[PDB]
Amino acid sequence: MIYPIFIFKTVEGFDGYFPDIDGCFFAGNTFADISKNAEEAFAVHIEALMNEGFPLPSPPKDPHRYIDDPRLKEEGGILGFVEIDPAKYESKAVKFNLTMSQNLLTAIDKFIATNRGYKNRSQFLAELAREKIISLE
Amino acid sequence: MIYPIFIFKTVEGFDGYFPDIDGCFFAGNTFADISKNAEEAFAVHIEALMNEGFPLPSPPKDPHRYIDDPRLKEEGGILGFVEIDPAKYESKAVKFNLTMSQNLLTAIDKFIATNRGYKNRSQFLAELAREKIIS
Amino acid sequence: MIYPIFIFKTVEGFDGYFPDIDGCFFAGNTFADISKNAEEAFAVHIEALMNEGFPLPSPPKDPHRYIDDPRLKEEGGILGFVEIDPAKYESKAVKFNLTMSQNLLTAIDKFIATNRGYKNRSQFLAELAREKIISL
Amino acid sequence: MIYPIFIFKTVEGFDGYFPDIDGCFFAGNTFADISKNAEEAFAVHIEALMNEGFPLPSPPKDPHRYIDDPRLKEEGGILGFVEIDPAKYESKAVKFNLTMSQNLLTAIDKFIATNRGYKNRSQFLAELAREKIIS
Ligand SMILES: [Cl-]
Ligand SMILES: [Cl-]
Repeated sequence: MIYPIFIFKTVEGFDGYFPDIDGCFFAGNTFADISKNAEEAFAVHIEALMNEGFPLPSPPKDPHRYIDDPRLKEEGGILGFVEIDPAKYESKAVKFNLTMSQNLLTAIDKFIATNRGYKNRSQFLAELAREKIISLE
Repeated sequence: MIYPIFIFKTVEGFDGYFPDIDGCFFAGNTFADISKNAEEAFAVHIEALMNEGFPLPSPPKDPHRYIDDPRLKEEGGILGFVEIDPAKYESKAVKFNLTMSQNLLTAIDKFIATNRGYKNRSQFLAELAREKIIS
Repeated sequence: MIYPIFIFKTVEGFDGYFPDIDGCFFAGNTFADISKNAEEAFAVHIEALMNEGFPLPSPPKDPHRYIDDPRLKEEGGILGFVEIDPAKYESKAVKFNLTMSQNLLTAIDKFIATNRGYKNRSQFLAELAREKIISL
Repeated sequence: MIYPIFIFKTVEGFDGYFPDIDGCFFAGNTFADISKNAEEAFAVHIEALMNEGFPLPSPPKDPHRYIDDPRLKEEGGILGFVEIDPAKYESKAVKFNLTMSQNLLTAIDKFIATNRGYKNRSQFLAELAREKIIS
């Protein structure tokens, strides 16, 4: 899953933050350091959490949000992208059972096969579940 | 069982609906998408309907006698036949299995234990999928 | 995958054919029968073609070709769908090797990650293969 | 290595290109789409170029100096950084494994006996792979 970052030049190096996550500043000197430095900052503030068993936040969907942000249009900020694998931060898998009506299951399966933004039922219902609970809106 | 569908060409593919089912339009691009997206609109609408305790539509007697239907020549349509399996739309309960991370499943539990106009996992994820698959 | 069939009301019930498949006629008495009578007509009609190691043709793609087909507005045909698993018919799965430049393989991965109508390399490259040889 | 991209708000989504790679533009709908679609346009363009033995592009010097580009403010855009690994785009061969049915496979093989602008399976499959993604 891909999270947004703003990157600013600074005199020796660059400093940046996750606009959608307070208390996540980062820095470094060559631009080749950005994503590495960033995820590490991300992971540090977050280890507070899911040693408590908390979930990764849902990543944003709307691009206009960021293309209209004044910090990018006028104050010289630069958009960047940190890619994260949830399997790495989230623990072991859990397999479990549900019951619902056939016609609903059918409806869901037919929805996934036409949308194709979804590889299976677990991914689909997991995606729907992480945003109701913890969205970055 | 057979429900007929009307299929109209559309600049970027096709356009369609069910003559027997009010409010059940579909569309797509490829040939494959005709049956697949029509059955999708059907499954969805027929989930809306029985979520809310409405009566389900039946298939018509002589589906083929839609050939002579006016709204079919008047526009430039053809007739289609989708075969739907009645077993797949029964409201019989059915058990299935999902995999996801511990963290997510714990949060779903805490959310449900707290915000409960939700008794358990199944109806939470069910209410959730209903809102999404809708249009 | 999904082949097109044309379907005609008769006095006895119905009859039809795969309009993209020469001489593959089928019929039956109720409409309940349509999907299985057509697939069995199918299964035999092309049985010759794969002792001879031919592949199933590719499901067409343009829906306009079909919507405007004379046989469907004019003579009163009814369009229908047969869904055909390629697993059976063609001999079993066989695993092999390829080489190509890392570049291109990278580009392929990303076209698949970005259009996700394909699933994986095997499905993506199989579909391209099938369509160069068959088309119509 | 970092390539700067100009990103433009479009009615439902975004629009964009790489100021250091002529002819490499991209578009999409969601935010994930941004870096994804951009690296994909890059991978495809980079393949077309070296396919036809053109000079490959190189990441510019100070990519941050682009925030002051007339091509950006005169059109309402923003600047983003895509990071790209050099290794993924080397020209050297790599081998891998594919799984498909015998009839298909041998259908290909005697399609590697006739039109021989197609010499072996890998070349054949790459030609069609190329044809497809150049679009
Ligand atoms: Cl970045
Ligand atoms: Cl059918």
